[PDB]
Amino acid sequence: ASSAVITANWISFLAISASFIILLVISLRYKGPGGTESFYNGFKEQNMLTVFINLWCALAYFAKVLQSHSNDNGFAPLTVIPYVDYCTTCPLLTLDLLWCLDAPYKISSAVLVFTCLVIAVACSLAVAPFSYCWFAMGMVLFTFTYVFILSIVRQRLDFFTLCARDSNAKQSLKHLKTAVFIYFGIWLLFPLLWLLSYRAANVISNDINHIFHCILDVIAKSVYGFALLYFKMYFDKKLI
Amino acid sequence: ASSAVITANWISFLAISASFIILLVISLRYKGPGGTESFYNGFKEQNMLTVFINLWCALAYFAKVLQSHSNDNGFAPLTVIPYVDYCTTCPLLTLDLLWCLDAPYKISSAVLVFTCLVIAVACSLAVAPFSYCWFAMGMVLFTFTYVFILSIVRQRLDFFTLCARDSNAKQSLKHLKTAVFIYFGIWLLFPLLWLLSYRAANVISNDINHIFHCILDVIAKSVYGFALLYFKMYFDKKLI
Amino acid sequence: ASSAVITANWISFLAISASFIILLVISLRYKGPGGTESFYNGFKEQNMLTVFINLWCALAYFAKVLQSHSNDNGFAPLTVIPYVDYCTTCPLLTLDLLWCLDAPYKISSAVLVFTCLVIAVACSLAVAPFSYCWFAMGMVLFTFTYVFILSIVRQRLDFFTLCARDSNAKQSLKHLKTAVFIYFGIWLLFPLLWLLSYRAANVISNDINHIFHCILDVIAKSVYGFALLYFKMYFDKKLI
Ligand SMILES: *C/C=C(C)/C=C/C=C(C)/C=C/C1=C(C)CCCC1(C)C
Ligand SMILES: *C/C=C(C)/C=C/C=C(C)/C=C/C1=C(C)CCCC1(C)C
Ligand SMILES: *C/C=C(C)/C=C/C=C(C)/C=C/C1=C(C)CCCC1(C)C
Repeated sequence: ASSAVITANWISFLAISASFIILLVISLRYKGPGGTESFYNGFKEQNMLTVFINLWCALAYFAKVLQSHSNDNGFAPLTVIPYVDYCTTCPLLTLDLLWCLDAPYKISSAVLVFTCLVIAVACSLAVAPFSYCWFAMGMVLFTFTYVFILSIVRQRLDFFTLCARDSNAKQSLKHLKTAVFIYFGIWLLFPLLWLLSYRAANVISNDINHIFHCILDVIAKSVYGFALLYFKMYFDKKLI
Repeated sequence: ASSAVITANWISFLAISASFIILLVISLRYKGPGGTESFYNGFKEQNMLTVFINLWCALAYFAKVLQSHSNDNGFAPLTVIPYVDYCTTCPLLTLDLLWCLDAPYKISSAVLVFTCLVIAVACSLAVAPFSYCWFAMGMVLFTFTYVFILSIVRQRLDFFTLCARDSNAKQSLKHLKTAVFIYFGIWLLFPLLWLLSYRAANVISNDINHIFHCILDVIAKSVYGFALLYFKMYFDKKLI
Repeated sequence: ASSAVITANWISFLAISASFIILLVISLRYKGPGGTESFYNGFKEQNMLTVFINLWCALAYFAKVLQSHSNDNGFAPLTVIPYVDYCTTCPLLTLDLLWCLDAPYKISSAVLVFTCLVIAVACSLAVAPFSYCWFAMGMVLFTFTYVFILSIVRQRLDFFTLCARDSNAKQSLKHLKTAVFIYFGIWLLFPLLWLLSYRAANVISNDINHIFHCILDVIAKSVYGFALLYFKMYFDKKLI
């Protein structure tokens, strides 16, 4: 691979590894809002989802780094077949988002995201013009899923803001809004990147697409999980 | 493919898509027995299983439609490898059946169905005479699973009928019996179709086998889910 | 295959099949500590995990037996790709271990074991020297997971021993300690077997590695599940 590609892969792998190790340490050392439960997150494993996500992401990028130094394909599921790592991760991200917010249809939303990602995987491994049909079907399903998840997220954000008066509550709400903006705005770029890649309109080269994918992953995973975590720890739920 | 095959694929895809969209609309608009919960199914995601099943089925058939118009294989998992779509769907159907009935060993029954379907997948990709051994092992496992699930279903049906006196309760019980008959009688045809296909006794041609599979899927998914849904909404549980 | 390989495969398959059928019969006939619940394990499906594990293991070995009598590869997922059967089974074993002990991070520990096994699968299908890097990463992850799971297991064993005074309680504690020793000591042999196989230091031939793998599987599944089961049935929890 090119110098830029290998450098971006190494930087992304190191960033996600550091983020995974910090998140795991914070989760293990977290003692709950009361500061008395030794294994608060042990009996509430959903709070660990973020951590696992990062770990998986890190592993994927690790494979990429190996593929960056060898002429032969590395771990095919995480390097060869596109969007499989996303198939594994994004549903967990949606489940965590709708769990911290106590939103309805968390499992349904996660399954919809997984189905959209599998449709995208089929589209990326298809041949035109059938690839166009697969992309159109995925686009309709993702539009429906996006509208549904926004409607739930907006209604939970309004509910949370209605009963948030403490300064710490306001700071946690700002972090939650930042995480929500990262989740919604950034996710819309992935379809734009696919439609702008060598597939369909070929304008952006492979290297720039890969670097943009790496940057979007790093942001929307590391910063997203950190913000979610700031919000979960520093937002009193009993204010409901 | 032949005109009959493509016509059957299109009809099945349209029927399952319409069934998925109607079931999703009904589930989203359903407000619970009391008619006061805005997200009754949101906090009870098992009631959405049916919907997801149909959606997945629809997607599978969509792939078939694409494979029906191209000389190259489409989405291999849903078109090339047989029974993989069934591997994904049937365990969910069993889980939903044993959940609406509040039956024991729902997860165990789903795992048994998944194991039987994986054994069938191995059998379909094997070479004789090892295919015969795989089929025999799958037949013993499926016989055990069928006897166990019938025994649970019959005992829950007797329990439900013991305390069902309302006219609406009787109508819901009739729909539940129709769904149970569809689940049990129709499922016995799939092994008969496999034993009658080009594998083992080659009497029925590929096209007729495909059309019969499409009809059985459409019935035992669309009508089955509609009946289950009639039963879940229009059967007061508090009569226990 | 050689006479020794086929004999070991047949013996392992028969042992695991007999163990699965005895465990399933005991679980179905078990009526709970009170001896009044007809479906005690039906509403507590975690107690069935062991059974399912054995069944899956049995199926895997069945495939091996077929591969032992044909020049062509059998069910590739359970015979060709190494550690995939382990990917399916070991996480369930860890989940069951941490569930019977009411240990924290049971799902987290299961996901860590699954990630370690997937890393091992990637390592076994890699090419040197990238295989060495994959093995090193898997070794660090497994060391962390081993230390974490030991720390949880030791703390739950101390907790259980603190309030175990009955003779039957002592007998169940002895069986639990035997199961824990099987889980910890035996698992350390698998990495030693991999490091001693044709990969890395080639000293032990393939046949001896296969026989050792079969013996370790048989012990650490059949005897492990039987001990876990002796402990779950014959240990009064109300003594907490
Ligand atoms: C950490 C990585 C994440 C959250 C990746 C998310 C990716 C998507 C939401 C992708 C969506 C796509 C479509 C809606 C259309 C088809 C192309 C995709 C896969 C880019
Ligand atoms: C919606 C589709 C469904 C419910 C399909 C179900 C299929 C089966 C129950 C198939 C069973 C089989 C056997 C018991 C023996 C081996 C051959 C099979 C796969 C047809
Ligand atoms: C029933 C079979 C079981 C429990 C198998 C367990 C296997 C392991 C814990 C294997 C671990 C390995 C490593 C930690 C390093 C890489 C090589 C492995 C897969 C042998």
